[PDB]
Amino acid sequence: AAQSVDQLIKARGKVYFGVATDQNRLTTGKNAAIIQADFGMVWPENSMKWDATEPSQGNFNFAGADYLVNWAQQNGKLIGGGMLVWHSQLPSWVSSITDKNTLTNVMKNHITTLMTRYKGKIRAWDVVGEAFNEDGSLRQTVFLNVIGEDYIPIAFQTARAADPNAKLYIMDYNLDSASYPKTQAIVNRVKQWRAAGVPIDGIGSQTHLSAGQGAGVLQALPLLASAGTPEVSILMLDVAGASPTDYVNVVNACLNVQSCVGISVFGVADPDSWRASTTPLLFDGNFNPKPAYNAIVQDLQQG
Amino acid sequence: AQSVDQLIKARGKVYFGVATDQNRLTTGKNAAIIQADFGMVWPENSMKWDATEPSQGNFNFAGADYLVNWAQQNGKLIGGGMLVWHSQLPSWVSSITDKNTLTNVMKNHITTLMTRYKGKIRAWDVVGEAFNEDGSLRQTVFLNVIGEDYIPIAFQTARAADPNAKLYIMDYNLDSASYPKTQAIVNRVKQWRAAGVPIDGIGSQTHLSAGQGAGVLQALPLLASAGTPEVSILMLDVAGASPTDYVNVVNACLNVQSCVGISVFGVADPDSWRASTTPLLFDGNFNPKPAYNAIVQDLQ
Ligand SMILES: O=[N+]([O-])c1ccc2[nH]nnc2c1
Ligand SMILES: O=[N+]([O-])c1ccc2[nH]nnc2c1
Repeated sequence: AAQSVDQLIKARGKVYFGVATDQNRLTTGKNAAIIQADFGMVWPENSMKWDATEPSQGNFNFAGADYLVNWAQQNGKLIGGGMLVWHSQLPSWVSSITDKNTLTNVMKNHITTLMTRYKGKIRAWDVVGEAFNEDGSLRQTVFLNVIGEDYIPIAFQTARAADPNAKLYIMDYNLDSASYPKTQAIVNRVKQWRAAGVPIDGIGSQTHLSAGQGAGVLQALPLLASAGTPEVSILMLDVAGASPTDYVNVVNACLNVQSCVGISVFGVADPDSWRASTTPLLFDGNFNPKPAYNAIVQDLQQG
Repeated sequence: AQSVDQLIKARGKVYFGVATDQNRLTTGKNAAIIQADFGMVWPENSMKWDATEPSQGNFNFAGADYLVNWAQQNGKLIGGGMLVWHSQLPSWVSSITDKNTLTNVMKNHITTLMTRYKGKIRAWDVVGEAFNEDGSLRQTVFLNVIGEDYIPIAFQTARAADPNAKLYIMDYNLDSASYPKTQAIVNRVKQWRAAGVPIDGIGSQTHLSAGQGAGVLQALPLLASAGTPEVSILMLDVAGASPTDYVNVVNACLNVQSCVGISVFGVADPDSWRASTTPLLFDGNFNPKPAYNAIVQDLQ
């Protein structure tokens, strides 16, 4: 009884506990069974990234994304998408563009095409990811360099037009400490963009922790919430060593922040992690729930 | 771990290979183990029809391109497939009822895939899983609509597109010499080749339950009696992964002159299509399992 973290988190008033996946996870291991039972939202591990979806200008690849969207619909799961504008996994045809009008239109087309395809089916998009340097200045990607800092407002405005139903998020990593310049900076810039009417509905904190860093998220998450977005989230969570303590502290940070809609982990089982040697996830290599999973369950159960 | 690929090459074979794809290469320890221990890679999913031509004339090559490029960069041989198969088949194909229309759809798919990687692919599986367990031909959309001759056409079309690729009809349940399916594919391939159909190979999609490794020692020589220049063991996995089934498996290949190699159907057990049986050669912690160490000792 009372072993789904998603079901338990919803009972506490949150939207979901989610997980990244894709077609070949769904067809292998025990991923599909675990997601069916335990998780309420799925995100494309890779199939919606720019290198996967638009490998040459205007030529899109949607087989993988479609597979995930369909599976999520068939299994009654919410679906997230992203990242629409991101410097990593970004084809060389984009990064070679030097003309402002041409990159603006290429960016807008990428956004619009993905969001239109899935219009009305996607809870939330990560519209812009990893836009910040560690010092809090904006990262000098092709977007910044060629379009300028208006590429962020343009990306969100384009997204809202493409699918007004989706929650639109900015996401970044190393927003885990409240004193860190990057944390402070994304709040200040998101406040300013929202004051200019940019439709930033959420800040997503891509939470990749080392052992003992869970505690600090209890202060960093409320600070992100202070930017005034309707939502914030913990995304792509993983924790080197998968201490119960670190995991429960992240969880509780979300519970404590009224605008935090949920938490997503960056895969199901350790061996399928990008950092497997750190065993950073909630299920082991035999697909058994780990102590951290059980400690989340106890944390979320109610009297 | 000592490399089963290098050891099998030392025994005169071409390769010991493995199925993989982009997201395996960027997670777990898969890239490192493939680099060290395997000499050929196959696309787990990225060259299947559903992945590559999800609507008519709309091709998706990013995933396949990634694999091909990784293989080149790391000095690995590459295989492709499956070009004609009833599983992971878009409904736009299976809904076709006209003979010419489907013949042309089948040809265009084959040609477009094989032409993009021309010269890079050691071997294609042109046809897979074409047989019923009783040895008759599986009543797929291609047999129902185009007829028997779909198999000859598929092989023929494959040769024109890349004359340097080894062409392999493939099937499963070819694991026992006494099984009707095994004798059946041998007879048909003999006749197709007599008529000049360019079938260079038969591959044995070898999905075994416990204890079935022993029978491969007679089934593979029977497959090789069809007279193809090559045969292979493909997509190998064995429920329970005991050393007996797999060594016994390593040795069927070694005993059959025309067998070019063996490929396993993934690296580590949790990434198997069947994982609770812990049936591959590396465990959920990416350790080499007793069956990997037994293969190494057998090949030394
Ligand atoms: O929470 N996630 O693990 C996760 C994974 C991939 C994504 N792409 N866009 N948002 C994403 C979220
Ligand atoms: O040996 N293989 O594991 C393997 C995997 C996928 C394939 N597709 N076509 N032939 C294939 C062989």
